[PDB]
Amino acid sequence: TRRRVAVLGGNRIPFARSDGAYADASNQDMFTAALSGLVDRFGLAGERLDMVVGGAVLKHSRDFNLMRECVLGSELSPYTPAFDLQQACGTGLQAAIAAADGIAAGRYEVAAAGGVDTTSDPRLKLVGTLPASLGVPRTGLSMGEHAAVTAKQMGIKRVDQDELAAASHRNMADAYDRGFFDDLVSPFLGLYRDDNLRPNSSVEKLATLRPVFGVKAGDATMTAGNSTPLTDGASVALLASEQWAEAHSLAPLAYLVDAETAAVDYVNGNDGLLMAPTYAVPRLLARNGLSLQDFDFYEIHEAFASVVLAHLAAWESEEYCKRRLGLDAALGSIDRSKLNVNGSSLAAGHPFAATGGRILAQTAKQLAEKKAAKKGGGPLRGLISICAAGGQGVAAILEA
Amino acid sequence: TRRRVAVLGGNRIPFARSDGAYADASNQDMFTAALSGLVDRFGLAGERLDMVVGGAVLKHSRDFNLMRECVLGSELSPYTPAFDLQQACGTGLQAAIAAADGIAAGRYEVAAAGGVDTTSDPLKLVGTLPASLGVTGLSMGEHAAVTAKQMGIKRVDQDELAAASHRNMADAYDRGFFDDLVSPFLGLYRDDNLRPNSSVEKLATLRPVFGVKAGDATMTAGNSTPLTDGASVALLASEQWAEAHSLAPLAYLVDAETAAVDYVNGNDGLLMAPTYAVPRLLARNGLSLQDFDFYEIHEAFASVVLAHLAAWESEEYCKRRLGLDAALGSIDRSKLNVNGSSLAAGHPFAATGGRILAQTAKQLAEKKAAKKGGGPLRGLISICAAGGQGVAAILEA
Amino acid sequence: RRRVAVLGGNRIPFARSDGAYADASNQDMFTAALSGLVDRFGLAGERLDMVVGGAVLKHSRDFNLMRECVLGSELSPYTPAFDLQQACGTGLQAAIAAADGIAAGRYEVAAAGGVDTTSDPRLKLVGTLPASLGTGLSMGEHAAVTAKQMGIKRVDQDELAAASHRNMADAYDRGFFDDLVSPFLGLYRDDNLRPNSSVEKLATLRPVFGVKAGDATMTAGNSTPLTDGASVALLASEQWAEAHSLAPLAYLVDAETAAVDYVNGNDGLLMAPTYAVPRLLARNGLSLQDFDFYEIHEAFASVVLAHLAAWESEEYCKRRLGLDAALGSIDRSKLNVNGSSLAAGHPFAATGGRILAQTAKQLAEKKAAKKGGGPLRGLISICAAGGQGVAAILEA
Amino acid sequence: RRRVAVLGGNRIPFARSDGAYADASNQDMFTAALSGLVDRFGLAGERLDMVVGGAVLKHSRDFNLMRECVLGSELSPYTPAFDLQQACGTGLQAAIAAADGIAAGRYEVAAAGGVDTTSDKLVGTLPASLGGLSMGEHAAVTAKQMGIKRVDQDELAAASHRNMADAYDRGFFDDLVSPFLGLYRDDNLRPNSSVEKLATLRPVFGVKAGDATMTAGNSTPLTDGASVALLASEQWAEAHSLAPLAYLVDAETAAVDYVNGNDGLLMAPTYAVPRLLARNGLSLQDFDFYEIHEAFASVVLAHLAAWESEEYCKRRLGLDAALGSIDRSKLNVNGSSLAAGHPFAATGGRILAQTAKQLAEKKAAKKGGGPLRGLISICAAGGQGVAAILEA
Repeated sequence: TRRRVAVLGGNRIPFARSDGAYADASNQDMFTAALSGLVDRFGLAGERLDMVVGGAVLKHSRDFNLMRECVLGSELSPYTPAFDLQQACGTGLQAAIAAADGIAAGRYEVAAAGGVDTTSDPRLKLVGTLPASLGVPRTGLSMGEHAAVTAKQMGIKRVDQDELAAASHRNMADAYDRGFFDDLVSPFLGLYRDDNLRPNSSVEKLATLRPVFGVKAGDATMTAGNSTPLTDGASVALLASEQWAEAHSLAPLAYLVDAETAAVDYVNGNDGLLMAPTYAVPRLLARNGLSLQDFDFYEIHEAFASVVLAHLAAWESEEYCKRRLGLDAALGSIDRSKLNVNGSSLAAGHPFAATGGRILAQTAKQLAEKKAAKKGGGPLRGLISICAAGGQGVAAILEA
Repeated sequence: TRRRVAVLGGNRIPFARSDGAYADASNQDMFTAALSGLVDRFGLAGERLDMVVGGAVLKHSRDFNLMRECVLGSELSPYTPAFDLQQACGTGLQAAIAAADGIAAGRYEVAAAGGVDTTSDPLKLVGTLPASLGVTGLSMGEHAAVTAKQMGIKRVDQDELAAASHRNMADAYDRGFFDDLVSPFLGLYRDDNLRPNSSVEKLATLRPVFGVKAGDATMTAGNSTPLTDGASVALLASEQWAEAHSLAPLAYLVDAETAAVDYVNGNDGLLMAPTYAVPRLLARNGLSLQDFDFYEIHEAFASVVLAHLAAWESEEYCKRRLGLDAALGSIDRSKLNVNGSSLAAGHPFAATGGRILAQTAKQLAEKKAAKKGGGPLRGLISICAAGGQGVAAILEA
Repeated sequence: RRRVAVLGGNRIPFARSDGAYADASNQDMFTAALSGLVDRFGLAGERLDMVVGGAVLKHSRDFNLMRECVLGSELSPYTPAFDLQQACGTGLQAAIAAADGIAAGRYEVAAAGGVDTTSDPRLKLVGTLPASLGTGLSMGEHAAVTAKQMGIKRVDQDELAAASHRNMADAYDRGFFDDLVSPFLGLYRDDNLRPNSSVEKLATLRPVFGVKAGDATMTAGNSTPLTDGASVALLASEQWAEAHSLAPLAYLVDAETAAVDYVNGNDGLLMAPTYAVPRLLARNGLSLQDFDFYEIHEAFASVVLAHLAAWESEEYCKRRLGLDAALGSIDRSKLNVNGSSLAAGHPFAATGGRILAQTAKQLAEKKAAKKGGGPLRGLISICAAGGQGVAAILEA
Repeated sequence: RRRVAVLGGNRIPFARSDGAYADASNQDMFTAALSGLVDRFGLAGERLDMVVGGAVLKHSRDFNLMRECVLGSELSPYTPAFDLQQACGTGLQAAIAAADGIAAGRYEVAAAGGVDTTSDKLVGTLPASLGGLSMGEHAAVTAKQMGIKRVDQDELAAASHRNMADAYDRGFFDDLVSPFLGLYRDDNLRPNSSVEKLATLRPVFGVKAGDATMTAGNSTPLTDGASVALLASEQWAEAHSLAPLAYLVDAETAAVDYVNGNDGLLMAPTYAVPRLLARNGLSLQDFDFYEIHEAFASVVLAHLAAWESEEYCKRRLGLDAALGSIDRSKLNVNGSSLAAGHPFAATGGRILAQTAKQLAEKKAAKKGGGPLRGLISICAAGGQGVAAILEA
């Protein structure tokens, strides 16, 4: 039968804005730093991991067997195998799914899963400006303007966009000030904090930025304050079977239980480019017999503030869930207080392949922090969903 | 509960020597060809697969989300998601076990898994490329030559295995073995590199190309795979989805295992990670080497497959390196690569895995048909891979 | 083809590096050792037919080391000299040079040996240096690779190291070295010597080589530290020996030099001596179990044990050596009975001269004890950087 | 004791220093020479039993030069190698080392030579041990002490130059030299060489003491060169279908007391040649070729005078009668270091290979009953010298 899969935490360098710090940092540099941080934090040195899986999205020609060559440049046992994997922004979480798959089938006892990306190697400096399929798609329309179309279609007010962005910044700043990421971040090139972080941000400071996506379509509400910037980063997370975790005297923070992956028909124009998770989450919850509100933590990747709010409005609109999903009902709304509680992409940034890893580690820790600091009866749950270029999306749910 | 993963077959395009046919074929071209061939063969047009898995190893700067782009270019519904994967030579089989894993978890009902590699405009052998397929300080061929000389495998055995691969895939082509496994491309209908007009005597003429200065070389252009362009893919499904679409499983992917080795400084040979992986796999499933009807070992070189076999035969290797008490033994060589493999067809890095999965699967089912007498039947795939890695899998019929 | 006579040799004690001798020049130490040899054998004012040897870490300044040393010594300035380098084998190769010279009849007497300072050239071990002293892997990582693949164990390494230490201490307390050493800068025995050494203390040190790979078994207790030293041996025709009335300890019958394919891993860096020795034994018609003294230089405990394992398994002796069966294992009792480089240290060029003179006497003193017995023989084997190896046989 | 057969050798064309070979590492040039040798004799992938030689002005991190070379060569990596230095005697000494090896049956075949770069300007300007009288002042002492005339030195210098040109046109060096950085013949050679053209320039050594005879054109120039010679047992040579050109039969090495000043610096050959002769039962005249290394035509003319001198073979050598003169017809018949140059470690292999081939030439031409012999004599700094005998 399928074993339980345990997230024992992770590690990641801070995310730098592109063409700044980590401007000379190769993919391999940043990821091998990240992996070294993981091995130090959990003392894996000289031990054999059953699998390291990850990759880069904008990988270069010097990136064949990137994961394998990183572990060979690492302190892990050289008998540790590895392979690469890229699903755009969902690369991180999907690598996590791969590692969990191997653990549950019983082929792995322990494994690392993550990603790394540098958009610094390549004038707004924003993710929206790139092709829709991150192919440096074939619609004569950048990721940003696809999302602008969906924002207008769904009527996401600018105030809520700016408010979500500022909330992300302020909550991640609080998390830093409280040391939430001390056991989750290792410095790199003299950077100890997420470069793009700006803790003195508010809806007033954001309101004064000109929209720069969906402009001539009228009623543009997307700007550099509510849309992620081009950022370098690396991240990884460690997973293992329960027996491995006890044998090494490390306790699970949470368990990855299930996931779902979904595509959309975006070249045809029927579905929003970054609207795939809206299809993934519902059949995920159904397969595990859960509602959209039976969760303690909603970690929704914020590739654009508007995309997050559009996912939620889609899930609140009877019509959308009737026609686009064939649900006979609206999944309902969520308690926004349990949404990205400690900040996210608008604060940290979006190094495509790393973000997944980041989210996973965070989600796990948060779940554990709640089951331990306070206690009672009941299982605790988190739901991650990540929108991804090429009209794809990945969702997972974790228990504690 | 882990469900049964079923292999329904696959489709590949023929493999051409590099800088010949397919020279101007992009990775997207050849893979979307193989995919549409699969679509035709199983009538999956307009259907939604739960996942397409695969990748290309020596990708250009344009192959971002290659699988997804081929999907959107294919005839499958664009609600079919895909992701890229690359593990050098084992890319195909890694794609396969990833899709299979999704089926076992109950996340997929059907998936397509394979790979593709163009190598035109990257002598003309796989051995001449770096050990990491990118740049230790030693070509893959010379690494395998070191292992060859250490184990002392004979030149005649390599030549024999190579020529037999050629003739056996020729026979397979004389019958219709490949008519439901291949799909034409750019004017080719059978594997280019095939040569049925090749003997042990003609091979013995060739001057060694690898491990020569060291002395006592045995590796020539006739027992080392040539570079080839190719693409291939296999279809996998839950039993429920398979019968619901009225296609019978040809075999079931029961388990697999993956391994790497400390090759870079010489503790292990660069292409010996299958040596470690096969024993753990056999143990976990309570089988011993001789407990199968089909053996399919990638022939990246004739010597390396012979080395896998002597390794599992010498108790020094099995005790001092694998840690096992007794040597795993030798094989019935009649049941190895029965219809040939890489040494005749060619070696497009990410395509080989797909081919072998499909081929070995249908050989299983065909025997199950002929041998009506009760009894479970199995096959073992073992793929060595650049970067000092290796994949192995078991299939049941 | 006349016979060769080792008439003994002199040597200064070997100091750990950057300590005693830390301001001693290669010429300083070798001319010291040479002076001691002169005195012990009364060659003052004599002319030797040749002085050969050198340093493998030579400073640029040094050019004709042996020649300027014989010019700064108390021997006739007519004594000719030339340098010679073969890493660790430098000394024994200098010995075969002088031997060849007299056996050819060109020489009548000759001195041969080596000097090496490792001061102001990482716990101060030889293993941490480049494999050619210039794959980029260090000596120790190479030896650890072959050690792990050979399956040698740390307990045996530790026992061998402790045994070298204790046996050399015991040799000292019996005055064995009294006619082989010569004070230098206030030192009378080898700094690195530790008579208070045993497995128990030697099993607590943390492996320092090949530990990432896993199953490491190479501590700083079972590898030689970098040491500064000098040594020389004296050789001559029988006629010269009696002409000056010196008894010979042993005779040098034959030798064999071998290299290996190590750059890409076909052979372990320090496995050359196991190619050399079987050829030597064959040319002379002996088996491995036909000597009373085995003098294997101990670069690392592993490297020594690897040779014995290599000859012990036919699976090695035909896939690599090319022989029908294994040469066999050996009576450990006769292996480096007075200890070797694991205790004394390793000045690359001085090991050869040391082991030579030492071996010669061990043989002679034994044949001096027993009587009515036939010929007794010792075998020397020395691994060397750049994947080479020198072996010799002596008789008494 | 077996026979020692010389199978020929290959060498670099000796460039003048700080010139053509100004970016040529010691390893660069010697690997060129060794690859040339293997090319010539098809030793590609064979395992020689020893490669011995070295550089005299050893540069930093030149540990295991010969071994590092064979590794960067096309021979079997199983060929061992060890370095060797004796200043100007290096090349020969390496040859005798390999010869001793196979004579004692330790090897079956071996290569032996030397490389030297002095680029990173005559050779008399260097210290007596290459590490206060300069080699050339030290030699001018013995020149004026031996009354060596200026016309004789200039004459034999130009004779060497012209005879090496004649050997070149006659194709002698085609299977003895191999190109490097686009050079095909020894840079320093100038074939239009007159006794008068050298009488024109000024002496540079012994000026103060007066009546200085040594001249700048008479002195050797600093040159960069590498060379190697192949040797083997008769069995190996036949087994590979190679023919011995000559046999190295015996050798002898000597040093002298030069620091005080009793003996001259480069006069140790005078002591070695007689003993060698005596050991084998020969006289100074029983040779068909005399190859004496030409560092200072002053020195080598002094040598001949010395050997015929007034029982100086009795006062400083301790023999009844003098050794005598020899036919100048057979001295450096194709030229020597006075014309090619002098990379210290390289000149030994050059002289050896040359002498072997010269003997083979004369043996093939004259086919009647007879033994043919050649005598090599090389002076070396640090007050040393090497002599050898070659048979055909």
